[PDB]
Amino acid sequence: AARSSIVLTDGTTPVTLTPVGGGVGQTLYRATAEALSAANPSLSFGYRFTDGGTNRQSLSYKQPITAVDSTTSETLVRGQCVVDINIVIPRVATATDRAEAIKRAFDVLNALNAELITGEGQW
Amino acid sequence: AARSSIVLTDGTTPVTLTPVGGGVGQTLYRATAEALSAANPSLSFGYRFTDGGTNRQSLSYKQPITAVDSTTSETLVRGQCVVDINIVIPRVATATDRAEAIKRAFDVLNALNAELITGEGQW
Amino acid sequence: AARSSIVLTDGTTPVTLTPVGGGVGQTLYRATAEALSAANPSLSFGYRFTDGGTNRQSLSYKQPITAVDSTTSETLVRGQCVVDINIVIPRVATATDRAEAIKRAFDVLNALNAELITGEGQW
Amino acid sequence: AARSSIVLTDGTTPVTLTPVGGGVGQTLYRATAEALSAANPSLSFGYRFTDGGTNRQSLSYKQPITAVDSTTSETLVRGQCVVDINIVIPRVATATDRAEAIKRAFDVLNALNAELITGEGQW
Amino acid sequence: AARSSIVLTDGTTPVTLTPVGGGVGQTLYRATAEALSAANPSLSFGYRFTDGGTNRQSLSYKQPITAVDSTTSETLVRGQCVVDINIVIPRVATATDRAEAIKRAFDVLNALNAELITGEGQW
Amino acid sequence: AARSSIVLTDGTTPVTLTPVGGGVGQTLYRATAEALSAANPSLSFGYRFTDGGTNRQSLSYKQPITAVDSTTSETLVRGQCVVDINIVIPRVATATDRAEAIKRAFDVLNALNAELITGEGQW
Repeated sequence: AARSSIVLTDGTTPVTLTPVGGGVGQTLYRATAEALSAANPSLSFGYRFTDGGTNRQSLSYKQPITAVDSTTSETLVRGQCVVDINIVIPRVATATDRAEAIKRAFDVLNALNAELITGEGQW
Repeated sequence: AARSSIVLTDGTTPVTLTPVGGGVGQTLYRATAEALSAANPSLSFGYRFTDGGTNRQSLSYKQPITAVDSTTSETLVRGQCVVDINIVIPRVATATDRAEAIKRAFDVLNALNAELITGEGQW
Repeated sequence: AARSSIVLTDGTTPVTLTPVGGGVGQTLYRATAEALSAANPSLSFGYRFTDGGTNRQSLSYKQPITAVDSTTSETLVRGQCVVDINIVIPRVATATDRAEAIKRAFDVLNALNAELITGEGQW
Repeated sequence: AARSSIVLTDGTTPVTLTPVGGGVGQTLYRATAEALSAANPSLSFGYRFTDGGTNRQSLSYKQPITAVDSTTSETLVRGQCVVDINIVIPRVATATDRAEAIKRAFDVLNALNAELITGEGQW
Repeated sequence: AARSSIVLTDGTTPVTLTPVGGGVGQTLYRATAEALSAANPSLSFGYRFTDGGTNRQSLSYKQPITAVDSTTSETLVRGQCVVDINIVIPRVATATDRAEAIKRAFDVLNALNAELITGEGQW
Repeated sequence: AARSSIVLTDGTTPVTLTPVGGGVGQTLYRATAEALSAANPSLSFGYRFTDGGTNRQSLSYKQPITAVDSTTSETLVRGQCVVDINIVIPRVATATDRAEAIKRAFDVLNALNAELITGEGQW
């Protein structure tokens, strides 16, 4: 649809992102203002079609890790958390199998929870 | 945690997956039985630590698109829908930053819905 | 206005087109039906400017001549009825003059009707 | 489908173009707007059939922009708005697909209206 | 922060600019001042983010100088006053330093007033 | 008037700048505070003329991004918010037109406010 703002949330701290770039088959996002620059999440979002109707969509959400630097008191950023959700749906896919696959794979976090949120390695 | 079954769902048609292989830093899954083999979704799931505490988890959910072959009436499979959710969290990450990033990035489907479920290319 | 869905019609059988790509001073379109070689009507719109106020708009509406095969869901396409429309409006053109020129050019179909629809004449 | 005067109009001011030549395979039109004789619209309309049945019709409507110089009392020509409309119909096109394609292409002005009448670009 | 008409004014005569295109990464504006359509101000406004968080915004306000030729009664364009305002904000800039920097730079007109409004040079 | 001390402000925190050099058609500025790499805001002013009355004024307001270190009096600087403002006024520009052009351009901050201060938008 027409590019607009998105309200990526996690239940307690919503984040409003706005389209601040992109191109053809691509749409960058960035949070309006958290506290400074480089401490703002982004939601780069591409999409393209190969030879067939293979709807090769892609995503990348980068939330940077910020921490105080009391020796100077400047909110330096240490690193970022990267989540890439690639999606590939072939041309032969009916409209209901595409909806089945996308919603199911996004239901992993509800089912395979503790190994993603906490980072522990299953034995 | 200990490997077990998962109940990947999309609200109407739950899918029970069971661990049928894997290794160290890997755990394959497969649906018990939908109607035959090669028509069963899989939820390959890996995880590893690099030099740093970069919790480089990885996922791959594959749901195959099956269709009847009335000329022979054998339920042949045409292709598959693939969803890859890669996650990278560095060592410097606070335990609350990881949960924030994971849940926010998984909230994309709730936020950026119509371009994923339907496949339309936003303009 | 913004890139939206257009309802290109002929009085009896409307066709809805939604933007499918483009860029700056460029806007593709296509309809909702699906096919292999030629999918649907594709109204490309290529407006731009020049040294002066020479608004050098340009259009191209392709409708694919197709017939639906039996026992196969590929609706074989046979050709395409290309209809180009190029517009060149000078810098000195008052917006009333431009409206007159465009609405008079697009009134040919109601004046030079038989020669365009049937494809004959001028004895 | 004989050659006669046509009454191209925009709704407000009709302009009557009369033939001024062309021969076989084309027809030139021009209104009176006498004094000056070169300051009036024209409708160069040609048509032909290639090796196949590919009907290649072509229209070119030119409207010059006049300015009555009150000092000298002569009409001056500052430029011209040009609208070209090429129509290609392949050998395999049905008699109703022609009408569909033509009336849909000429219906752009009612769909893509603000981008043509006023000269905007869609954002 | 959606695209809508803006009401740029100097205190005496407001001018209303409405969007006329741009797509992602920029936005074009232009007032009506109809007849002629090229004799009215514009506000080409761009913005992007580089490899870092360097927000390189950019504006350009061109106002053409008109002259109503009473002899012919047509509007002539003699030239345009161009005002470019480039803004670069580095990756490390706090959200309150942006307001300090931008609002101070745009306060020059109140400080260096005579050298800009009248065109003098300081001696 | 003559080169003097300007009081560039933003409504809350004023800064006083005194000339620090330059020449003919050139005037540097800087504030009172003292640092090692980047001292203070530095507003350069580079007006000149051309073949015609083409008054090609030019500005640049750099405000360094600084945070004071602990135990050391060097107030480490991190970047600079460059804001260039170039002006090109033609020979035929009546001084009433030039006043409108400059004051309307500097009213963007009050019309295109959120996109400039916050650094987001245009959906």
